[PDB]
Amino acid sequence: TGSCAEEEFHHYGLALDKYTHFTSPIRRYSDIVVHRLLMAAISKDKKMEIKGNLFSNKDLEELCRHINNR
RNA sequence: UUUUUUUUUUUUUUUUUUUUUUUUUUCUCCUCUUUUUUUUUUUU
Repeated sequence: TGSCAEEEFHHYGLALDKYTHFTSPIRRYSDIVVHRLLMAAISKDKKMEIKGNLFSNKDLEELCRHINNR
């Protein structure tokens, strides 16, 4: 995300401007990330706090390079 | 009518000890051919 510029956020091949998967938390790894984050969002938009951190910049970039490799 | 004598199975028992798997060679060695390397996408 905000580790890069807007121009690097698009999904030109499909004419979208943002595209990921969320339909497979089981056979992949970015999807469990997306699960944790979406559920953190539905649980945080109540004005409380989600104890226990989620990620950090370097962690996310090493995970995404690992997933590209795999 | 034929008496008397010529030994036998070596003696001994009431001595201390503080190590340790194995064990000892063999040299340098020409990998052949459409490629940059493909890549989104969706159904597990």
